[PDB]
Amino acid sequence: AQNPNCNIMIFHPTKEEFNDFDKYIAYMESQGAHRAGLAKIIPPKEWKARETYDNISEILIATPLQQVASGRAGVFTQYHKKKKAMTVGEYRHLANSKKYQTPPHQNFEDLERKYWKNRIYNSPIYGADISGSLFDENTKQWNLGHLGTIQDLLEKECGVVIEGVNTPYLYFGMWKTTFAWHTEDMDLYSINYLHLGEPKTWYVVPPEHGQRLERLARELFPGSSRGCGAFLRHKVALISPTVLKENGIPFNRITQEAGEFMVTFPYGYHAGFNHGFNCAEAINFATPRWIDYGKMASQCSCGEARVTFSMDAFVRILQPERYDLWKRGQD
Ligand SMILES: O=C(O)CNC(=O)C(=O)O
Ligand SMILES: [Mg+2]
Ligand code: NI
Ligand SMILES: [Zn+2]
Repeated sequence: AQNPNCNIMIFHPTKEEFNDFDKYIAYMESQGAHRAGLAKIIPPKEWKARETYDNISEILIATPLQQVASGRAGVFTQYHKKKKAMTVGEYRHLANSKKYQTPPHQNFEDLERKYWKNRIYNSPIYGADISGSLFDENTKQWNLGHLGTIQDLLEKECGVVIEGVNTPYLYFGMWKTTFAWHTEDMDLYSINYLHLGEPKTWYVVPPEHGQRLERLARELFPGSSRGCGAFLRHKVALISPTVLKENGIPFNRITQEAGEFMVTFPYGYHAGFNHGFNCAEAINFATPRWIDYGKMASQCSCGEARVTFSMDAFVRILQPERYDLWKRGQD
Protein backbone atom coordinates (compact mmCIF):
# COMPACT_ATOMS: atom_id res chain seq x y z
CA ALA A 1 0.00 0.00 0.00
CA GLN A 2 1.55 3.32 -1.06
CA ASN A 3 1.95 6.15 1.55
CA PRO A 4 0.71 4.10 4.53
CA ASN A 5 1.51 6.86 7.07
CA CYS A 6 -0.77 9.28 5.05
CA ASN A 7 1.87 11.97 4.66
CA ILE A 8 1.24 15.04 2.55
CA MET A 9 3.11 14.51 -0.76
CA ILE A 10 4.65 17.24 -2.91
CA PHE A 11 4.83 16.81 -6.71
CA HIS A 12 7.00 18.50 -9.32
CA PRO A 13 5.46 17.61 -12.73
CA THR A 14 7.44 18.37 -15.87
CA LYS A 15 5.89 20.53 -18.58
CA GLU A 16 4.98 17.38 -20.49
CA GLU A 17 3.36 15.81 -17.45
CA PHE A 18 1.36 19.09 -16.94
CA ASN A 19 -0.63 18.62 -20.12
CA ASP A 20 -3.14 16.02 -19.08
CA PHE A 21 -4.80 17.01 -15.78
CA ASP A 22 -6.83 13.82 -15.22
CA LYS A 23 -3.83 11.62 -15.94
CA TYR A 24 -1.65 13.48 -13.40
CA ILE A 25 -4.31 13.21 -10.65
CA ALA A 26 -4.47 9.47 -11.32
CA TYR A 27 -0.64 9.31 -11.14
CA MET A 28 -0.58 11.09 -7.78
CA GLU A 29 -3.12 8.63 -6.46
CA SER A 30 -1.00 5.70 -7.79
CA GLN A 31 1.70 6.99 -5.43
CA GLY A 32 -0.71 7.16 -2.45
CA ALA A 33 -1.16 10.93 -2.38
CA HIS A 34 -4.86 10.75 -1.56
CA ARG A 35 -4.24 8.94 1.66
CA ALA A 36 -3.15 12.27 3.24
CA GLY A 37 -6.31 14.12 2.12
CA LEU A 38 -4.16 16.91 0.60
CA ALA A 39 -1.24 17.18 -1.90
CA LYS A 40 0.91 20.08 -3.13
CA ILE A 41 1.71 20.48 -6.85
CA ILE A 42 4.56 22.84 -7.82
CA PRO A 43 4.06 23.77 -11.54
CA PRO A 44 7.00 23.42 -13.99
CA LYS A 45 9.18 26.47 -14.26
CA GLU A 46 7.97 27.12 -17.84
CA TRP A 47 4.33 27.60 -16.72
CA LYS A 48 2.47 30.73 -15.70
CA ALA A 49 -1.18 31.39 -14.72
CA ARG A 50 -1.25 34.83 -16.38
CA GLU A 51 1.25 37.53 -17.37
CA THR A 52 0.87 39.91 -14.42
CA TYR A 53 -1.40 40.73 -11.47
CA ASP A 54 -0.95 44.50 -12.02
CA ASN A 55 -4.52 45.04 -13.14
CA ILE A 56 -6.77 43.32 -10.44
CA SER A 57 -7.61 46.17 -8.15
CA GLU A 58 -10.96 46.93 -9.72
CA ILE A 59 -12.48 43.47 -9.02
CA LEU A 60 -15.41 43.97 -6.57
CA ILE A 61 -15.85 42.11 -3.34
CA ALA A 62 -19.63 42.60 -3.08
CA THR A 63 -19.99 41.05 0.36
CA PRO A 64 -16.79 41.02 2.47
CA LEU A 65 -17.22 38.82 5.53
CA GLN A 66 -15.94 39.77 9.05
CA GLN A 67 -15.06 36.54 10.82
CA VAL A 68 -16.09 36.89 14.47
CA ALA A 69 -14.94 34.12 16.86
CA SER A 70 -16.50 32.64 20.05
CA GLY A 71 -14.98 30.07 22.40
CA ARG A 72 -11.43 29.43 23.57
CA ALA A 73 -8.21 29.87 21.65
CA GLY A 74 -7.95 26.26 20.54
CA VAL A 75 -11.68 25.43 20.20
CA PHE A 76 -13.90 28.12 18.69
CA THR A 77 -16.58 28.85 16.15
CA GLN A 78 -16.74 31.80 13.78
CA TYR A 79 -19.72 33.61 12.29
CA HIS A 80 -19.61 35.74 9.23
CA LYS A 81 -20.83 39.32 9.56
CA LYS A 82 -21.57 40.94 6.20
CA LYS A 83 -19.80 44.25 5.44
CA LYS A 84 -20.21 46.90 2.78
CA ALA A 85 -18.81 46.22 -0.70
CA MET A 86 -15.29 47.16 -1.52
CA THR A 87 -12.83 46.78 -4.41
CA VAL A 88 -9.76 44.51 -4.29
CA GLY A 89 -7.63 47.72 -4.11
CA GLU A 90 -9.59 48.94 -1.14
CA TYR A 91 -9.41 45.48 0.53
CA ARG A 92 -5.62 45.27 -0.02
CA HIS A 93 -5.16 48.65 1.66
CA LEU A 94 -7.29 47.46 4.57
CA ALA A 95 -5.33 44.20 4.91
CA ASN A 96 -2.07 46.25 5.05
CA SER A 97 -3.38 48.70 7.67
CA LYS A 98 -2.01 48.68 11.21
CA LYS A 99 -5.29 47.13 12.55
CA TYR A 100 -5.11 44.09 10.17
CA GLN A 101 -1.53 43.61 8.97
CA THR A 102 0.59 40.53 9.74
CA PRO A 103 2.71 41.13 12.91
CA PRO A 104 6.45 40.92 12.95
CA HIS A 105 7.51 37.31 13.14
CA GLN A 106 10.59 35.07 12.77
CA ASN A 107 9.36 32.38 10.40
CA PHE A 108 6.19 30.42 9.49
CA GLU A 109 6.31 28.45 12.78
CA ASP A 110 6.36 31.61 14.91
CA LEU A 111 3.46 32.99 12.89
CA GLU A 112 1.49 29.75 13.35
CA ARG A 113 2.04 30.03 17.13
CA LYS A 114 0.80 33.59 17.08
CA TYR A 115 -2.28 32.60 15.01
CA TRP A 116 -3.39 29.94 17.46
CA LYS A 117 -2.65 32.09 20.51
CA ASN A 118 -4.39 35.21 19.29
CA ARG A 119 -6.88 34.53 16.47
CA ILE A 120 -9.99 34.71 18.65
CA TYR A 121 -9.18 38.26 19.78
CA ASN A 122 -9.49 39.73 16.34
CA SER A 123 -12.11 39.78 13.57
CA PRO A 124 -10.35 39.72 10.14
CA ILE A 125 -12.35 40.42 6.94
CA TYR A 126 -12.34 37.69 4.20
CA GLY A 127 -13.39 38.22 0.46
CA ALA A 128 -14.54 34.71 -0.08
CA ASP A 129 -16.50 32.85 -2.55
CA ILE A 130 -16.43 35.37 -5.48
CA SER A 131 -17.41 33.73 -8.82
CA GLY A 132 -14.66 34.35 -11.36
CA SER A 133 -11.14 33.45 -12.60
CA LEU A 134 -7.69 35.00 -12.86
CA PHE A 135 -6.28 32.43 -15.30
CA ASP A 136 -5.48 33.84 -18.74
CA GLU A 137 -7.63 32.25 -21.39
CA ASN A 138 -4.46 31.32 -23.21
CA THR A 139 -3.15 29.24 -20.29
CA LYS A 140 -3.92 25.71 -21.43
CA GLN A 141 -2.41 23.63 -18.57
CA TRP A 142 -4.12 23.48 -15.13
CA ASN A 143 -6.44 26.36 -15.94
CA LEU A 144 -9.09 26.04 -13.21
CA GLY A 145 -11.77 27.61 -15.46
CA HIS A 146 -11.22 24.95 -18.22
CA LEU A 147 -11.52 21.75 -16.27
CA GLY A 148 -13.86 18.83 -17.19
CA THR A 149 -17.14 19.43 -15.33
CA ILE A 150 -18.51 17.28 -12.51
CA GLN A 151 -21.80 16.91 -14.49
CA ASP A 152 -19.86 15.52 -17.44
CA LEU A 153 -17.96 13.10 -15.10
CA LEU A 154 -21.25 11.85 -13.62
CA GLU A 155 -22.59 11.41 -17.13
CA LYS A 156 -19.53 9.59 -18.39
CA GLU A 157 -19.45 7.20 -15.39
CA CYS A 158 -23.13 6.62 -14.75
CA GLY A 159 -24.86 7.51 -18.04
CA VAL A 160 -27.22 10.06 -16.59
CA VAL A 161 -27.43 13.55 -17.98
CA ILE A 162 -28.05 16.29 -15.43
CA GLU A 163 -28.47 20.08 -15.18
CA GLY A 164 -25.86 22.25 -13.42
CA VAL A 165 -22.66 24.07 -13.92
CA ASN A 166 -19.20 24.06 -12.23
CA THR A 167 -17.26 27.42 -12.11
CA PRO A 168 -14.28 28.71 -10.05
CA TYR A 169 -14.23 31.01 -7.12
CA LEU A 170 -11.80 33.71 -5.96
CA TYR A 171 -10.75 34.27 -2.34
CA PHE A 172 -9.11 37.46 -1.16
CA GLY A 173 -7.51 36.94 2.32
CA MET A 174 -5.73 38.86 5.04
CA TRP A 175 -3.88 37.92 8.20
CA LYS A 176 -5.89 35.55 10.39
CA THR A 177 -8.65 34.92 7.82
CA THR A 178 -9.74 31.39 8.52
CA PHE A 179 -11.27 28.38 6.79
CA ALA A 180 -13.10 26.13 9.21
CA TRP A 181 -12.87 22.30 9.34
CA HIS A 182 -14.77 20.78 6.40
CA THR A 183 -14.89 18.38 3.54
CA GLU A 184 -16.15 19.53 0.14
CA ASP A 185 -19.81 19.45 -0.95
CA MET A 186 -20.70 15.86 -1.73
CA ASP A 187 -17.09 14.93 -0.58
CA LEU A 188 -15.76 16.17 -3.95
CA TYR A 189 -12.12 16.98 -4.68
CA SER A 190 -10.98 20.58 -4.58
CA ILE A 191 -8.07 22.31 -6.31
CA ASN A 192 -6.73 25.63 -5.05
CA TYR A 193 -4.17 27.90 -6.76
CA LEU A 194 -2.52 30.68 -4.72
CA HIS A 195 -2.23 33.44 -7.36
CA LEU A 196 -0.40 36.06 -5.35
CA GLY A 197 0.57 37.37 -1.98
CA GLU A 198 1.24 35.83 1.40
CA PRO A 199 1.00 32.12 2.25
CA LYS A 200 -1.88 29.90 3.35
CA THR A 201 -1.33 27.25 6.07
CA TRP A 202 -3.40 24.04 5.79
CA TYR A 203 -4.27 21.30 8.26
CA VAL A 204 -5.74 17.99 7.00
CA VAL A 205 -7.07 14.68 8.39
CA PRO A 206 -6.52 11.52 6.26
CA PRO A 207 -9.84 10.37 4.70
CA GLU A 208 -9.54 7.00 6.38
CA HIS A 209 -9.66 8.79 9.73
CA GLY A 210 -12.26 11.41 9.10
CA GLN A 211 -14.80 9.88 11.47
CA ARG A 212 -12.27 10.39 14.36
CA LEU A 213 -12.40 14.10 13.68
CA GLU A 214 -16.21 14.03 13.53
CA ARG A 215 -16.44 12.27 16.90
CA LEU A 216 -14.14 14.83 18.50
CA ALA A 217 -16.13 17.66 16.99
CA ARG A 218 -19.37 16.26 18.46
CA GLU A 219 -17.67 16.22 21.89
CA LEU A 220 -16.26 19.75 21.56
CA PHE A 221 -19.35 21.36 20.07
CA PRO A 222 -22.13 19.50 21.84
CA GLY A 223 -25.06 21.98 21.20
CA SER A 224 -24.16 22.13 17.51
CA SER A 225 -24.05 18.36 17.31
CA ARG A 226 -27.57 18.08 18.79
CA GLY A 227 -28.82 20.62 16.24
CA CYS A 228 -27.47 18.74 13.22
CA GLY A 229 -26.01 15.29 12.51
CA ALA A 230 -23.55 16.86 9.97
CA PHE A 231 -22.82 20.25 11.48
CA LEU A 232 -19.28 20.43 10.08
CA ARG A 233 -21.13 21.10 6.76
CA HIS A 234 -21.87 24.55 8.32
CA LYS A 235 -18.20 25.41 8.00
CA VAL A 236 -17.90 27.29 11.33
CA ALA A 237 -15.81 25.12 13.71
CA LEU A 238 -12.10 25.39 14.45
CA ILE A 239 -9.93 23.02 16.49
CA SER A 240 -6.19 23.74 16.91
CA PRO A 241 -3.32 21.34 16.24
CA THR A 242 -2.55 21.25 19.94
CA VAL A 243 -6.10 20.11 20.74
CA LEU A 244 -6.04 17.55 17.91
CA LYS A 245 -2.71 16.12 19.29
CA GLU A 246 -4.16 15.99 22.86
CA ASN A 247 -7.07 13.93 21.54
CA GLY A 248 -5.02 11.60 19.38
CA ILE A 249 -6.51 12.76 16.04
CA PRO A 250 -4.22 11.96 13.07
CA PHE A 251 -3.45 15.06 10.96
CA ASN A 252 -0.80 16.82 8.95
CA ARG A 253 0.07 20.43 8.12
CA ILE A 254 1.70 22.26 5.24
CA THR A 255 2.10 25.87 4.05
CA GLN A 256 1.17 26.80 0.45
CA GLU A 257 3.02 29.69 -1.17
CA ALA A 258 2.16 31.87 -4.15
CA GLY A 259 2.47 29.94 -7.42
CA GLU A 260 1.58 26.58 -5.90
CA PHE A 261 -1.47 24.32 -6.23
CA MET A 262 -3.11 22.27 -3.53
CA VAL A 263 -5.50 19.37 -4.16
CA THR A 264 -7.89 18.13 -1.52
CA PHE A 265 -9.14 14.56 -1.95
CA PRO A 266 -12.63 13.12 -1.27
CA TYR A 267 -13.54 13.14 2.40
CA GLY A 268 -10.22 14.85 3.41
CA TYR A 269 -11.17 17.25 6.21
CA HIS A 270 -9.18 20.47 6.05
CA ALA A 271 -8.88 23.85 7.79
CA GLY A 272 -6.38 26.71 7.74
CA PHE A 273 -5.50 30.37 7.70
CA ASN A 274 -3.95 33.11 5.63
CA HIS A 275 -0.67 34.82 6.58
CA GLY A 276 -1.44 38.21 5.06
CA PHE A 277 -3.01 39.75 1.94
CA ASN A 278 -3.46 37.08 -0.77
CA CYS A 279 -5.62 35.87 -3.58
CA ALA A 280 -6.52 32.23 -4.27
CA GLU A 281 -8.76 30.54 -6.88
CA ALA A 282 -10.45 27.21 -6.23
CA ILE A 283 -12.97 24.84 -7.78
CA ASN A 284 -14.45 21.41 -7.07
CA PHE A 285 -13.88 18.47 -9.45
CA ALA A 286 -14.56 14.76 -9.69
CA THR A 287 -12.87 11.61 -10.97
CA PRO A 288 -14.18 8.07 -11.28
CA ARG A 289 -12.92 7.29 -7.80
CA TRP A 290 -15.08 10.07 -6.31
CA ILE A 291 -18.41 8.42 -7.21
CA ASP A 292 -18.38 6.04 -4.24
CA TYR A 293 -17.61 8.94 -1.87
CA GLY A 294 -20.44 11.01 -3.32
CA LYS A 295 -22.87 8.17 -2.72
CA MET A 296 -21.86 7.98 0.99
CA ALA A 297 -21.43 11.72 1.75
CA SER A 298 -23.18 13.08 4.78
CA GLN A 299 -25.62 15.70 4.48
CA CYS A 300 -26.89 18.68 6.49
CA SER A 301 -30.73 18.87 6.31
CA CYS A 302 -31.17 21.41 9.25
CA GLY A 303 -31.18 24.38 6.98
CA GLU A 304 -27.86 25.88 7.88
CA ALA A 305 -25.55 24.58 5.14
CA ARG A 306 -27.44 26.07 2.08
CA VAL A 307 -25.47 25.30 -1.14
CA THR A 308 -25.34 25.77 -4.88
CA PHE A 309 -27.87 24.94 -7.49
CA SER A 310 -25.74 22.13 -8.88
CA MET A 311 -25.76 20.01 -5.70
CA ASP A 312 -29.39 19.19 -6.24
CA ALA A 313 -28.73 16.74 -9.04
CA PHE A 314 -25.85 15.11 -7.19
CA VAL A 315 -28.12 14.30 -4.21
CA ARG A 316 -31.03 13.36 -6.46
CA ILE A 317 -29.06 10.82 -8.48
CA LEU A 318 -26.48 9.50 -5.98
CA GLN A 319 -28.60 9.68 -2.80
CA PRO A 320 -32.27 9.31 -3.75
CA GLU A 321 -33.29 8.05 -0.28
CA ARG A 322 -31.90 11.29 1.30
CA TYR A 323 -33.18 13.62 -1.39
CA ASP A 324 -36.57 14.61 0.03
CA LEU A 325 -35.16 15.47 3.51
CA TRP A 326 -32.14 17.31 2.14
CA LYS A 327 -34.29 19.38 -0.26
CA ARG A 328 -36.60 20.42 2.65
CA GLY A 329 -33.41 21.75 4.31
CA GLN A 330 -32.71 23.72 1.13
CA ASP A 331 -36.32 25.22 1.19
O1 LIG B 1 -8.81 29.01 0.68
C1 LIG B 1 -9.82 28.89 1.46
O2 LIG B 1 -10.32 29.81 2.18
C2 LIG B 1 -10.62 27.64 1.55
N1 LIG B 1 -10.31 26.72 0.42
C3 LIG B 1 -10.71 25.47 0.42
O3 LIG B 1 -11.33 24.94 1.40
C4 LIG B 1 -10.38 24.62 -0.74
O4 LIG B 1 -9.72 25.06 -1.70
O5 LIG B 1 -10.89 23.48 -0.71
MG1 LIG C 1 -9.34 45.14 -11.99
NI1 NI D 1 -12.20 23.17 0.95
ZN1 LIG E 1 -27.04 21.40 9.55
